[PDB]
Amino acid sequence: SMEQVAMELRLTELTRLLRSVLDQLQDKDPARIFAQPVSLKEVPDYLDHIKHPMDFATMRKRLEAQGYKNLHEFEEDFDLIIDNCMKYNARDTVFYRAAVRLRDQGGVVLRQARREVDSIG
Repeated sequence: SMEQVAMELRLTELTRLLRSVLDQLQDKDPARIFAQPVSLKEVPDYLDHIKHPMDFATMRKRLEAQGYKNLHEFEEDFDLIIDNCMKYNARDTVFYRAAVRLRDQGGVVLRQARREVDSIG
């Protein structure tokens, strides 16, 4: 149908905007601490601690398959990155501190993303 096409064009455009959001959030991680999945070879107990691992490469795969239907779903995944780290790692670690800074800096990007998603529809 023509309606299915219109819906698909909207999804494509959301995917465009979320790709720009993702790039901006990932720039707030210049140490690349959140770039890839935590290695189960190097942290063999990780899944005993963290039930839903997440990272920027995994988000990118979902994004490029157009697997985010709305901004809420994308934000859920970004929040998993932060929250998983702040639980597994102690306050006095470079990892925890990186997550706090990513959360704080990302907030600004996400605030305007929500306005743009609503505004453009």
